[PDB]
This record gives sequence, structure tokens and C-alpha cells, in this order.
Amino acid sequence: TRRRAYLWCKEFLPGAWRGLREDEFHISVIRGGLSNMLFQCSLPDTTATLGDEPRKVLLRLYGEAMVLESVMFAILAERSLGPKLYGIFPQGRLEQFIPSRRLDTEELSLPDISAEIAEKMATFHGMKMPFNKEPKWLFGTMEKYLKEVLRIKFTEESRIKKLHKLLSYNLPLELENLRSLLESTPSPVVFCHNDCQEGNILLLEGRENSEKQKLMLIDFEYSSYNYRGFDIGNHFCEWMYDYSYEKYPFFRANIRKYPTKKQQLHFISSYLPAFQNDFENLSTEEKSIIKEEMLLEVNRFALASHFLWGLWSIVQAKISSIEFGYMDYAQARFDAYFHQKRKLGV
Amino acid sequence: RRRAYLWCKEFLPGAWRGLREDEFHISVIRGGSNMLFQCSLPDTTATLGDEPRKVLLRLYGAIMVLESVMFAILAERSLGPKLYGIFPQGRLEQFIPSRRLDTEELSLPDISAEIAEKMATFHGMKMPFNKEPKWLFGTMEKYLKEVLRIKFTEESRIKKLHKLLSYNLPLELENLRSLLESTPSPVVFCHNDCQEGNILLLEGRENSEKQKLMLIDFEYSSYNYRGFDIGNHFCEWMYDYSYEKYPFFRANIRKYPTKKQQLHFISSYLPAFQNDFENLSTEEKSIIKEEMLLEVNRFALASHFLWGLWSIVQAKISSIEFGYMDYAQARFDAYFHQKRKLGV
Repeated sequence: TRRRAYLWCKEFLPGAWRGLREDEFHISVIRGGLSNMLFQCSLPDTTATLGDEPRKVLLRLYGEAMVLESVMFAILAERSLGPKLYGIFPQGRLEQFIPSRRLDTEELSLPDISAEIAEKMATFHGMKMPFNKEPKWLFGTMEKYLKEVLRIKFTEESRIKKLHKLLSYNLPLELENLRSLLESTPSPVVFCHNDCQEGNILLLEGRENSEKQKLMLIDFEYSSYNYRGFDIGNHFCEWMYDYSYEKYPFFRANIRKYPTKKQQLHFISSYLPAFQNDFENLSTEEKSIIKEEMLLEVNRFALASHFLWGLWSIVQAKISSIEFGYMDYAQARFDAYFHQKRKLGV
Repeated sequence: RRRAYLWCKEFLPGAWRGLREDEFHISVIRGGSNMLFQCSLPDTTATLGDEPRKVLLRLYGAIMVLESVMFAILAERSLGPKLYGIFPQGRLEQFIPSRRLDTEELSLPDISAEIAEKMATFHGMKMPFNKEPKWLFGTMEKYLKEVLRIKFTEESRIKKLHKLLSYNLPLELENLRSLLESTPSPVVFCHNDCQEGNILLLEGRENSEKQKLMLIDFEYSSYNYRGFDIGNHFCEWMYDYSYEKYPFFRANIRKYPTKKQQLHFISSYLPAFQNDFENLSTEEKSIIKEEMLLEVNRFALASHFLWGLWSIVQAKISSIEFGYMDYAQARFDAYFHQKRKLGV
């Protein structure tokens, strides 16, 4: 693996990289795993660059999808909305290394942080991409996962019991009820991230005192044309889930951590002028009509966030070997789904 | 045909998204592996915003990530047709009102000067692809391997191949290896197929001296020796692929650029490619040029060899009505003629 990494960096990267020896190669693990492993690759600090080649890069090893992912990543790189792309090959890619950390769950609620996520998401949403513009993604995905879910058979008792509790809700009928609520909820179709969680938002080192330009959104692998309401509602759902809990089930869920109407309004108040550059010049009461209906829009689409990820999580409980309480997480999402219906009175 | 309506309806914005099937228009441009079409809105329909009134559909036919990433990158940089949609069966691209150049137009001073400048621009780009120049001989070794094992059923083809194999193609490749390894040439991002048929003359730009053309169809592109891209383009001055009768090409060795015409090309290329060249002395400029002439005339030998070999393989597998074996023989004849000229 060291040898393979060396060879990619040597052949894809220009300048000092082109004549680097194996023994001069510096690599270390950024992330392990069975898929999307990450490595930091660098020049000896004693090595001069010959030009504007990077001193350090990120290697991503994978471990239509591939074609679309790659075209998407390249376009974002060209537009300065994602890491630059230095090299692409069957088994992975080389990207810009961005010194940074990810946001913690508790930081999503900080006013400056949420204001900037809103601005960044709005920008993302206004971009033109060469992808199918028809919003079949949301329900096509849920239908895909539901089919799988109804075929699952566990052998171990605890998983058997957890599954039968979830199935007892009549998921097919419940998905038809959700389709109906969303049928009557107008929402623009935009280019959505679909996974805007803290773990996919970088706090960029050097600018943690910058007020409006300290973040970058990454990991656009679930991205697609989709209802705007899904992206924002999904993001609001993620204020409640903390994935860094060190004991089983490896997440904490807190329903009271969902943004208040006042926190929701602060977010959409940054989103709207960013998406519609003239918005601020509208009559104050058209502004209020817009905001109130959008609030209803995103809180209805938040239900699809629960439903989609709950179903996904049940499929993972069968096919993934990652250490995570997938069945416990699906139940957390379905608990939130029903609570949010009771909140909305639906 | 409803497939095409659906892709345009689904991938294209504005007035395209609410389009009914009975208002959709599609015309052919090239039948057959890369079938070309021309889809458009009704002349009565008004645009809601940006959307193109007309687009080009490309079908991958019989056969992806690299070519698609390349095409997307060139679109973003304004160096290729825009990319409007991408799917497993093809892509929708911007439609550029233009025509291709004719072979004879390659030698016109203003045309030649611009191609040189465009190629220099292509040559300076950074692309996320392998920078080792393994393409040239890797490709030639690959086609040679296929050539040594193919069997024709037709007697004419069997005899044409026999004459070609009689040159001792493996030994001649090693002869070309020693020549080229002794010939320095910088590695750059090469088009690799810069012929008249891949150069657009843009509509309404005919009077522009310096900006009337666009380079297209970068499917063979890779990091490769700069000498190849230039020597290859010089060879293309000799081949006219629009001839109306079998073998569907004309070859003319006398149409290879004179020294004068070659210097005219490189004198436009060089200032456009290396930033410091314009400010060099007359005498350092002439030194670079003379060495560049030796460089590219030598690499032109690889253009005849590679495409001769390629053309033998195509004779086996291609459906296209084209005299592939005769073209292969035309390329090997020019190969040997150019060696005699150069004294190598």
C-alpha cells in the first residue's frame, strides 16, 4: 500500500514529486476502514518545490456511480467549491489536503456557524450540474430501501425483535401517507448535498476568527437534484444526533436539540438573500409569508429525512460490519418521525 | 427516438422541462459508435432563461470516467463545448454553429498560426491524469501485438497484411525507439489527433484573424511528447478524408509543410507556449526553432507508425466504409520516405 501510494503520487503530481524516491516518501493514515480510506501524502520538509505543486495531498482509496461522482468532484474543484483534484485512477484519487477539523454536533447551533452553513447551502443549490433534473431521488431511494428491508431475515434474537418492532408500524402504508403529505408541499428542485451533517463540514484552520468565511462543505456522494426542503430539513434533523459517543450504540439522540422556531428562522434568514439576491428588497409582509411557508416546507420534509435514514439504517444492520448500533439508530429515527408528526399535527 | 426526447426533457432546464413530446425536434448528423444528433425547441417557443434553444446528443454506441472528467474540465474552462447532461448511453453537449476545416485550409498562414496558438494553450494545461509519457510506445506496442495475431478471411487483405508484416514491424519499432529516445521533447498535455476534422471554423468569426477556430474531440488525449502532437498535425496536411470514392482518402506527400511553412507554425507556437520566448535574442530564437524542426520531423515518424498499425486493426473490426489497408500502406510508405529524407 505504501508502494502503491508512492507510485500514484510520483506519476500524477508535478514538480518535486516527479523525481521522488520511495525512501523519501512520507505517508500516514488519516482514516482506516474497508472503504474510502484516507492517507496524507507529503514531501520531505527538506525538499524544495520547483513551482506551485502541493507539498501535501490527500489520497482516497475506494476500497455510473463512479462516473457521476468523479465528474461532480471535478466540476466543484474547477469552481473552487471543493478540494482541487490532482489525479484520478481506478482505485482512487488524489485531492488537495485542507488543514481543518470537522464540526462537532454542538457547534451546528452557534449563530455564526448556522448562518454560514445556510449561505454555503444556498450557493450549492443555485449551481447548474449536468445531472438529471427530475426529483425522483427522494422516493426512488426510500422505495429501494423499503424493498430490501421487507426481505431481511436476522438470525440473532435482539436484531429479530428490533426488526419486528419497526415492521409492526406498517412501513409500506406509512410511506404512502408520507408521499401524500409531501405531494401537497411545494418545494423547489435544486442541486442538493443530501447529507449536510457536522461530519461533512470542515472548519478551516487559520480563519476561526473570520465571521462568514470559515467553513467548507464536503463529501458530495449522495448529492442529486432533489427538493430544497429535504436538504434543509435533513440538516435541522442532524442537530439532534451525535455520532461520537464511545459506547454502544455509538450515537446519542436528543429530540430537544432540534432547532427552535427562532433558530430555524435565523438559518432561513441567511439562506434566502443568498439564494435570491434581491430578496431583501421585498415587502416585509411578503418576506414573512415566504419565511412562514418555508418553515412549514422544511419541517414536513424533515419527516422524509427520518424515514429515509431509518430505512437505510435497517439495510446497514444486515450488510455492514462497522461498529454502530444500526437497529437502535433506525428506531431513534422512527421515534423522531412520529414525534415530529405529533408536533406538526399530521 | 423517445429516449432522446426524455433525456432532453429530464436533463435540460427552463422551457425544456415543460416540453411535450409533440413539440420536440431531432435531426441526424452522423449515423453508425458515436452517433450525432441535433435536438431543438419549437421556433415558436420562448426561452424561460439561460437554456440552449438547440443541443447536440452523442451516443456512446459500441464500447468512461477519464473521458467524461476531461470533457467536464474543458467545458468549465471554456476550452470545449459546454456539458449539459451525462448518462450511461451518452451525453448532451452545446451545439456550436460551425463547420470543420478542409485539408487544404491547414496551410493558410492565418489558420496555421491559430492552430499553433491553440495547441500551445492545450499543451500548457494541468489535468488530473498520469504525467508519465507511457502513451506513445505503450499504444504502439499494444497495436503491434494485435497486428501480429490478426487473421483475415479475405484474400486481398491477407496479401496486403503480408506485405506489411514483411517490413519486420517489431524490429522497425525498435529502430524508431532508439531514434526517439535520443530526441529530447517535453511532456505536455497532448490532443494526439489534431487533424482538420477536429477543428471547428466558428460561424460569424470568419473575419477574425486570430480567434475563428476551436479544437474538439479529445478522446485520444494524454500526456505525451510535444513533438508527437506537432509532427502528427504536420502529417495531416497530406491526408484528405473527404474523397468521395474508394478508398475514401487521398494521400499527397508533396503537401507536407515546407521548411518555411513549418517555421511559420512554430514561430506562433513558441511565444504562446513558453512565456520567456518573445524576449529572447534573434539568435537564441533561431537556435530553438532549428532544434524544434529536428524534434518534430523525427516524431512525425511515430505518427505514421502508430496510425499505420491502428489502421490494420481497424480493417479487422470496423464497419465504416473506408479503405483501411490502403491507408495503412499509405502511412508506411510516408514513414519510409520520411526516414530517407531525414537520413535516419
